[PDB]
Amino acid sequence: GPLGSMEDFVRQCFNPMIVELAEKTMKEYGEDLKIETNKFAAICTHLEVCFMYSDASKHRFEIIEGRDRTMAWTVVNSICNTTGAEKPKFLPDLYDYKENRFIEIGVTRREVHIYYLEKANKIKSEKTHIHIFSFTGEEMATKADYTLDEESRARIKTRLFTIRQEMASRGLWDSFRQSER
Ligand SMILES: O=C(O)/C(O)=C/C(=O)C1(Cc2ccc(Cl)cc2)CCN(Cc2ccccc2)CC1
Ligand SMILES: [Mn+2]
Ligand SMILES: [Mn+2]
Repeated sequence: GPLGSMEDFVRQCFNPMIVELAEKTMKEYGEDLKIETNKFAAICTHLEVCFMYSDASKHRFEIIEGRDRTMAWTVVNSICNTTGAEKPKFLPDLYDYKENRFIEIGVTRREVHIYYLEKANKIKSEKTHIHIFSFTGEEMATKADYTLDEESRARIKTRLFTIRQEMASRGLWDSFRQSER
């Protein structure tokens, strides 16, 4: 069985805007994508989940992820000052104008409950809502409030399953799955 290149997979299967944003994220944080290829794929995946989440209800969410860090904080600060929402310690992924809170989206190859608990421990912010997706279709969310309806979330999970499946088809999944953290 031939083993493909992860960089090849990423460029072939993600939208080039997502790829470009992922590249900029890596360069901004001092990482070489040509070595950290699995991480590159993870960043693309996470970005795409954030975009899909926002697109599940247009005009409802402000996107924070994918912006350069300074701009991301500028947007967070502006939202806080405008809405009175409390300022988070760490950069979140979205702001929910409807439920009036920031959202952290996690995408993991690990056990969802543990991943959730780790994120919730690190945020140190009872404000930011946490929503975790795994590639296995499992999910976990703050207060068992999943924000979006089953169909939107099904769309996200299906995309994740498709990614995992294409990766396994190229022999990329075994390494990707265990390179996390
Ligand atoms: O873990 C996430 O899903 C995620 O969005 C993390 C982040 O946005 C970082 C912000 C952050 C958010 C939450 C937590 Cl618990 C710790 C850090 C900022 C640099 N960011 C780069 C980055 C963005 C997305 C995916 C991986 C890395 C990482 C730290
Ligand atoms: Mn983020
Ligand atoms: Mn996130």
